[PDB]
Amino acid sequence: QKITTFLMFEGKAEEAMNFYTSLFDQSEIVSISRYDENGPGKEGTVIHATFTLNGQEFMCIDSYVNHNFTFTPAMSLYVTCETEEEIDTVFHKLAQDGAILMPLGSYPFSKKFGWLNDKYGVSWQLTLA
Amino acid sequence: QKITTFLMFEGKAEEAMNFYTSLFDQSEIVSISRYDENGPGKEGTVIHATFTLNGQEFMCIDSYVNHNFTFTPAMSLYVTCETEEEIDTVFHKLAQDGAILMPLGSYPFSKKFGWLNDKYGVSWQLTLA
Repeated sequence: QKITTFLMFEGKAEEAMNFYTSLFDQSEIVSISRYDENGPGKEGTVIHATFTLNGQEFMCIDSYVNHNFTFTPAMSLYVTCETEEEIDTVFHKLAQDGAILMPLGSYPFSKKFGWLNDKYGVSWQLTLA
Repeated sequence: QKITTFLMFEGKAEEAMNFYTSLFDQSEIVSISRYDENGPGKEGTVIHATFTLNGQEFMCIDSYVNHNFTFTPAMSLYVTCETEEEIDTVFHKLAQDGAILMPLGSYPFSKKFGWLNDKYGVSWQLTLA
């Protein structure tokens, strides 16, 4: 994999990864290293982790620096789902304590599409193929 | 491809795509549709486009709405390069009218690594494998 999408959290990487890998088939945590007692990040937070979503590798970290930005909808994860059941289930899960940008439903451009930010602020688009 | 990384620009999608697909082997524009005279986006801007970077599909659009956000470093594109020549060349190209976050060089964690935002604001990390 030459280009890997890389998510920078500020304390929630591990929780987020555990959540994401539960949503899709063939998704697992590959590797994870966590800060010990002497930092520079807070103890137990992610130094670096690699995980797959449906076989595709993603990376994340917990930043040891607080930044003045976070995730925006300008770079989003576009998910193509095989079935109505899958899109309904994944959307509802990702929507929990999230923010809806376009509610899941029918649009001129799509039989079934939605757009949200999840509870971590990560932007997801979901469509039925 | 179940999960596709999706970039939302405000007028520069096509230029950006042409730029990105020039930087890596086996990268091309797959499909592109552009707004005609009656919008809702400005004429000639991208309705939707799909392109590959080293075989991996990416999507982009030119948003027909101006947003109060853009790209941030919270979601970045992590590139693993095979050779010093490749990393030197791609970094220098992406740095043009960009912003350096970590200059390209040696670090405790890597023989050769850098982190920047390109001229469009898209955040890229580059490392030598």
